[PDB]
Amino acid sequence: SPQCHFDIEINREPVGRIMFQLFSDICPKTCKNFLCLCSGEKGLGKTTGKKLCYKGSTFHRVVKNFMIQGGDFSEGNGKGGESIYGGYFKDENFILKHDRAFLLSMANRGKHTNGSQFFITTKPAPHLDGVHVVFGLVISGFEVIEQIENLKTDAASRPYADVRVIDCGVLA
Repeated sequence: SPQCHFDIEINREPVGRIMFQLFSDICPKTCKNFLCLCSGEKGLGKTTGKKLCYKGSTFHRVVKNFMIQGGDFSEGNGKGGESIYGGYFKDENFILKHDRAFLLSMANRGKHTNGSQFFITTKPAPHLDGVHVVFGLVISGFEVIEQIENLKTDAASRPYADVRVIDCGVLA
């Protein structure tokens, strides 16, 4: 099972590393996208012209007791990002359920609109089953997730503080 990490700073304070386990058996296309966004190895986005990489991206949507969301590397507000395939790719499958906290799952705007945005749940969310593709699990950095989850947000659930992926990468 491949692994990859984010190193997080909040307002430039280093707060720790989130380590992900990806389930590339069940969701190979989805995990390959997420992995390549961690290494940045695929270069410039085909529809966005921005680097296909999470490094320097933010968490732009936070809902306490629900989830934290990031990966919009082109707009930082939920409107952007795209996959390594060029624009969006199909919902690979909905085999894995949102049956626990700390799952990694694809953000979307309807069927088959997977790009680069992802979210991490902080509780079971079964109403999302068959809606968002689950492809991974956080296996370390729970305190980081907690910290991000408790940030003050505005009316659009956007954190006021800078929640920054300062580094990220694929593990051996």
